[PDB]
Amino acid sequence: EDLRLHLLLNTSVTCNDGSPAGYYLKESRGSRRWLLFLEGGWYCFNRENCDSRYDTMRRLMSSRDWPRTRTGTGILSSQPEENPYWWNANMVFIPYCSSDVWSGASSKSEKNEYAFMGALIIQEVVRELLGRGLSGAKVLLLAGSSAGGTGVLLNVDRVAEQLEKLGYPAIQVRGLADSGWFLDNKQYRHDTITCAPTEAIRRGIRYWNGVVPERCRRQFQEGEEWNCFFGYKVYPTLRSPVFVVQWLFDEAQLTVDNVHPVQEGLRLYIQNLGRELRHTLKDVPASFAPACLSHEIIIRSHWTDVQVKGTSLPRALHCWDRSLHTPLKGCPVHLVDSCPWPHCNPSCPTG
Ligand SMILES: FC(F)(F)c1cc(-n2ccnn2)ccc1Cl
Ligand SMILES: *[C@@H]1O[C@H](CO)[C@@H](O)[C@H](O)[C@H]1NC(C)=O
Repeated sequence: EDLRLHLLLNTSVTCNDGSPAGYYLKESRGSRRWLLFLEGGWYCFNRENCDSRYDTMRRLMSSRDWPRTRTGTGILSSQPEENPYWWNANMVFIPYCSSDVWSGASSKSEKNEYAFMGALIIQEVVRELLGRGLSGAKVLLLAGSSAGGTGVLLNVDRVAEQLEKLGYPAIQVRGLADSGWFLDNKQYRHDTITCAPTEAIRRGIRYWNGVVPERCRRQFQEGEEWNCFFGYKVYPTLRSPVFVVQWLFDEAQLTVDNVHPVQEGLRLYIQNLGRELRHTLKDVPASFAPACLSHEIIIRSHWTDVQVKGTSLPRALHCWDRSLHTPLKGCPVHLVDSCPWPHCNPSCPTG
């Protein structure tokens, strides 16, 4: 259990129920690389569906029952056999306890039953880590899976601005967004369960006092900031380098699309979803998008097994690092499958 819990010293920065937020840390004294990982786990967007989440997903809304340690897995592992990419880095796991896709800036108060502080949690973790060795870093990689991957897209440029304003312009801030690149597409068939993500995010932003990156906000303007939660719309507005990992047939995407022998209508729907996803990645130079039906990858212990065009994700990330020192021979960073059906790639996770 190699990462140790630290609750935030600023106890005004809280989980949904007012308990302090926090982070799990494993330092690597001989390293100037820092990996800050944002946990996922959907979201809630009104009193009734947040109350239900508090009953059966309470660790996603409160720190009162968190364990003192967590084991680092996948990209958070310190063993080179499990993590060829960054096994020697300083490792930070930030639990998701704000239910706001890491976008909120609202406290619990006489008018708010819950606090939605995801964007402030990230900034306060960064602030407190500067005193624990981050001040010496060369690279800060903000990574995340699922809602945490969307959280990377929403917060990577604000972390860069924070460090510049605090006096640390030499720390290179980068993002790694895993399974958080969603499409606001037409559902296959069309309350909490009946609310499409565009409408649920629109309501969430108001409930959370949600915030989005500045350039994206200026493009879409008031009332339309929900657009910035969709990767293909927010990514072109970002200045920090961001590596995008996305299954072409993501299970959470299919869930919001109301998809579960496949006949022609659904066959064409699935094939068109894969084609649309591949199209949105055409101009993303650092990306890894295998043709599999799955969800999340980078903190799985067997994350090294999947390959696109014969290149694994830890290798692609290493090639990305090299590229950030014109292309590299045999060290690709843009890896998007072209085959049109789940598991047409033989290295897909077996389940
Ligand atoms: F696809 C959606 F629904 F749009 C989407 C899905 C999530 N999600 C799923 C699991 N964890 N977070 C978050 C934001 C968005 Cl935008
Ligand atoms: C604590 O965090 C709050 C909320 O982000 C911030 O406004 C304030 O500057 C911090 N206060 C203290 C006492 O650290």
